[PDB]
Amino acid sequence: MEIKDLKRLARYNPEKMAKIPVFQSERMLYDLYALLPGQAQKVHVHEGSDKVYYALEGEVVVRVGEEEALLAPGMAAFAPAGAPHGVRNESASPALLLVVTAPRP
Amino acid sequence: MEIKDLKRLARYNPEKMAKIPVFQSERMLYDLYALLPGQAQKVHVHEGSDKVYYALEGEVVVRVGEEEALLAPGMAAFAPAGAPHGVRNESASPALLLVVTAPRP
Ligand code: NA
Ligand code: NA
Repeated sequence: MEIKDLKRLARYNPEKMAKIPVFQSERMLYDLYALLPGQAQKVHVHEGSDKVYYALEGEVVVRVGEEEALLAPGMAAFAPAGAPHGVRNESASPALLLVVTAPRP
Repeated sequence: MEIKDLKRLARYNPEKMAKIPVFQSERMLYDLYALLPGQAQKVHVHEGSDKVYYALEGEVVVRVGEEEALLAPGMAAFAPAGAPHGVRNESASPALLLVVTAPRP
């Protein structure tokens, strides 16, 4: 079986938000998003995929549709297919998210 | 948007493993599994769904195919469609897992 210690996979990118693939199949993307202060995933729309952001470390501002939320460790936000969504690190510390997208875009 | 504090949703069941739905759509099941010592998710096979177990608290023994692993906090294991899989709490403390299944069985 495929098994990973997500703590070990964590890494950052000074140029832009790091997208770290953990597992992948046509059925889903299981990734880690590592955001340094000021970094973000630009707002976008997935025609037929749902996405869920879960905060592992730090805090980020998640945008889904016409609403925004402060996602702190232990919190998860759902972005249904068709809804514009994104995430921004507006804090002064790094943030790490477990992000699942299904099916694979 | 749907947003939840998973820490608040956590709960246990003395009769059997608790399955706590967080978010759900035809595209995926996003659940929390709460296992008291001795509890487990019986081994089974999903014809067309992949599943990923992520340990939030405690440790569990995950079985996928002909292999078993000790999943400690921060570790994730992938169970591809068609593979017999299950999870058992063989420790002396409770365990909490974030479990994603896609698509919804
Ligand atoms: Na991988
Ligand atoms: Na819910």
